[PDB]
Amino acid sequence: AMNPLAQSLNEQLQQSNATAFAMLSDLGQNMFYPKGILSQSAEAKSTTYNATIGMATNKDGKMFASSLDAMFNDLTPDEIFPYAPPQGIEELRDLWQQKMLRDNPELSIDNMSRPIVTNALTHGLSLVGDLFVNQDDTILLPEHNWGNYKLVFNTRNGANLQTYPIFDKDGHYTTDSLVEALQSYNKDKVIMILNYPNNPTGYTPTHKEVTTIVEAIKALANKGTKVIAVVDDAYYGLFYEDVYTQSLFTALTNLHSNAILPIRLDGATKEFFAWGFRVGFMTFGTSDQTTKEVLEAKVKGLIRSNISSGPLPTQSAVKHVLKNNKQFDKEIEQNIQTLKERYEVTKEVVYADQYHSHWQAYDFNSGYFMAIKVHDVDPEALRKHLIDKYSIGVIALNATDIRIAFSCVEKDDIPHVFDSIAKAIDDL
Amino acid sequence: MNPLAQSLNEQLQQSNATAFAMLSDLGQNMFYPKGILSQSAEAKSTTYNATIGMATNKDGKMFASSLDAMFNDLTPDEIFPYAPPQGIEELRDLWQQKMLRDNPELSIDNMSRPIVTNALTHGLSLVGDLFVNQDDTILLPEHNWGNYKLVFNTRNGANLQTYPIFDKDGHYTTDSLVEALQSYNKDKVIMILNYPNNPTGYTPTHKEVTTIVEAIKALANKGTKVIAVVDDAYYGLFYEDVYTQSLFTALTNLHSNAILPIRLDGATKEFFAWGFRVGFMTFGTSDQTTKEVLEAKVKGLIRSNISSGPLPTQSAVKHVLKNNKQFDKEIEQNIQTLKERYEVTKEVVYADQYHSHWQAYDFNSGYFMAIKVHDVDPEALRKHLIDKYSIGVIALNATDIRIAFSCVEKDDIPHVFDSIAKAIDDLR
Ligand SMILES: [Mg+2]
Repeated sequence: AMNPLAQSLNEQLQQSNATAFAMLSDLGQNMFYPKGILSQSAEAKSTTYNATIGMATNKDGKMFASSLDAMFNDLTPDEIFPYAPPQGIEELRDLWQQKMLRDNPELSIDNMSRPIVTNALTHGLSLVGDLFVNQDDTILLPEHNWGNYKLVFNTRNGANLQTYPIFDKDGHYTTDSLVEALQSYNKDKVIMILNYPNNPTGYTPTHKEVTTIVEAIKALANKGTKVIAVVDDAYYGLFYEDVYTQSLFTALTNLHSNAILPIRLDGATKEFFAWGFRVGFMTFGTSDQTTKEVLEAKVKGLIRSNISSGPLPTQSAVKHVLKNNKQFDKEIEQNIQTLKERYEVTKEVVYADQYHSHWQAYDFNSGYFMAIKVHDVDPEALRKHLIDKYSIGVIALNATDIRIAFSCVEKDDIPHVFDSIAKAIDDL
Repeated sequence: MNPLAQSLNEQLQQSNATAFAMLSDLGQNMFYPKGILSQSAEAKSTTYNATIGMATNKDGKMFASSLDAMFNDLTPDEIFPYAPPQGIEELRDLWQQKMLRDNPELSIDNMSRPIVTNALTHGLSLVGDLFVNQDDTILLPEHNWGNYKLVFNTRNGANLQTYPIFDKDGHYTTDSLVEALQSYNKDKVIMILNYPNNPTGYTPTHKEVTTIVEAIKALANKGTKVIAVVDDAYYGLFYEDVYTQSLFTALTNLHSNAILPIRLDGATKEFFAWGFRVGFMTFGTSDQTTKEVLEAKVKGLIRSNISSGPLPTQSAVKHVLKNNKQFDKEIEQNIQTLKERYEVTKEVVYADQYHSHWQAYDFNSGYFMAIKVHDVDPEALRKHLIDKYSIGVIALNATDIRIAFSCVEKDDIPHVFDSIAKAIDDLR
């Protein structure tokens, strides 16, 4: 019961990129983007009297309530009320690609698809699940990770999560355990999640470390394992030290292996301080035109059959600020500088000699968060005590670790927060 | 299966075994995580909340003034932060209030609190996730929206079974639905009820709704579990004396545990806000446990798919629900415009001069009407209308075309149908 259109797409992808086809889930194979009506509706645009549009319109555009239109500035009614395409507003796709190219000097436009707009990064992850993750596939990811990966990939998609450490005994970042995991990996397919800056540790690797990671992934690919390399760039750009500042997507795409499919998920969510906008992007690392076209068709079908399309007003808002808007650039830079100064205070406080008996920080240099391994006490007992007595909210990640978001603590408040954590530990 | 899902399932089984029996495999496995989310809500009343995955300062969330400048009347905390996965709680309340106002025979005790979705398609997708197994059957009219197939067949692997809703003479009939329900031979069905209809613009009378819901009750009592999806995309766009409550109300008032009504409605068409992506999902049940378990599972489904929906458009819909006087008048005017176009369409479609050209399917609502064209192929007609007459219409099937008066000014409608008649004569 596969649609002829899906079969057509599959055959084209098989001829041009058999490994990419082999990576598709069952849903991935069955998906396509329907013609018929869209083509009919498209053909109607050349007519004086277009009676095909499923929206209320009149002589000068869409019908709308002026009272709703009044809640926006700088956007035309056509940038607010109509449907966005399932793939997102085409201009936005262009402008976001331009931004990526600016941020990633070593990335070539020929080596990627045009970014497709998603309902932010979670939707991107869900789309990866739809398109490439079968029940009982394996997700390979650090033991320090975002809890929603499990709900997306295990609970929704039926995959297994296999974890590997990314910090050693002394709380310092290490690639050794990833390399060991890749060397022992015994299946013909893996989906890897790479999230740097990291939630929950706020670590971004050095170029040295990135090289090691991507060379290790290439070695796995060459052993006969197909690698879907999901690059979760939620905190991209929030870099406070001399680290690798391109996306790992670029490093991975520049390997030029047909057995590795890099997928970049990025967006406005944290980069543009726009969490509720729900504007993100999905980009494939491939130089093959057919692959680009078939994957775009399938993603369009996946989006159409899930949410139809994303929010036009917030897509339009993001589109506008991408057009070399120097004021917006400065505002983002200011905001990131605030985070960097908070990071700097956090570094000075967390590594002070007086707290060496209280915790061991995991390396951090980016993002929103850092984590500490609390000594001789339960992180859960510590958390509730901090809420009850000190009026401080922290996250207990696991049996040993606490996460603190310096993203929501003012610079002047940070020493108090950490000193209160140390006192709270000493209490128990 | 996660322990939390097992917990929810056991509670549902004890309180509403049939509702549990309706769940898909995904539906059974879903839950809403505690862990890190629970820890965050416990710290909401802390002075220093360092658990939030956002950037904040003393004033509230951090943001770019250039983006904030694109909105009026909304505060930044109504624009930039995350919405909850279930939607802004105030919006849920206000929409429920609207539903109650629109549906006098609906009791607040007999429904869940509406959950916000990314408009109605997301609602349909969620029904698919939660209740549709591969090879389940969707029972729906043969006149239907093409995306139902992509959502339920292509994405979810269900079969569509159609039944006619118009007789020989283009007149609406419940006879074929009753016949279909009497012969239906499986233990589960997912029905889709879409009135006003796409593509025919028909809404049934009180009389007809009674027949429909009595027939569905009879099927339920034979031992078939009925998920009754009420697609209210065009709700409120009523131009004749028809049933003006949602069919959700009629179905909920049956009080059968073997029928689970699910209402999908939203701002999309009701508020002339297609690109906003604000819709709602409501369950027809009087059982508190059912309400809580289904909400938990839907939250998990949303969290693992899109995370959350767009805050700015949710906040906008909230605002026009609260500050409503002017907005309500503007919407009323737009609907009056649609009514007048309908009235012209009726006057013209049934004029004697066109008796040989087509047979209209009954219509009284929404955006569209359909005609059965005499003696000519709709596709050939559609192409010829574009080429010679500069008229754009949709060819639905082997005999019918759809005309959207939603996008044709009142004074141009007679010309459109004049040209359709002329084009038909050209081809026969
Ligand atoms: Mg999958």
